[PDB]
Amino acid sequence: STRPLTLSHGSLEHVLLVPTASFFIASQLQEQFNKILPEPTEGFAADDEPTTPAELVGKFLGYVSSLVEPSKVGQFDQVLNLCLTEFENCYLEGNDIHALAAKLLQENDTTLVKTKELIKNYITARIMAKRPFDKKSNSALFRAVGEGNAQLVAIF
Repeated sequence: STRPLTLSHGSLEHVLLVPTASFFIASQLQEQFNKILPEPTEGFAADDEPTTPAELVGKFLGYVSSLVEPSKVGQFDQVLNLCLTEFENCYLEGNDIHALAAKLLQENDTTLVKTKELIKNYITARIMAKRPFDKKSNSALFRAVGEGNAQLVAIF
């Protein structure tokens, strides 16, 4: 049915389950990514090297999005939402990308530039894949206010 795509990034690894009907295309983009990523540095403690498997595909969500035009339909939007679903299912847990970034900054090493790059390229990939945020999430505090559990004021 599908052919797994192992995203080889030095010592950081994640496998991508890719259907065959687009595996020829996805296989072409990983061929380019290894050219774009620099070499592994001291366990990816560099300025851009992916230190956790999350940003390994996070930056993968970026360059694929860079090859997309939202107005036209192409062939890379098929792998765009493809890798997007796997990222949000594997590394995200129904929460927001902000929780993932803040916690990956909490438990693992802290390089806040990469952690913000994570939201930056994710949102571009998420919205650019014609997957808008036109669906409210159950952020605990806002549904708490809607239920009366709390109350908010916005100061500036």
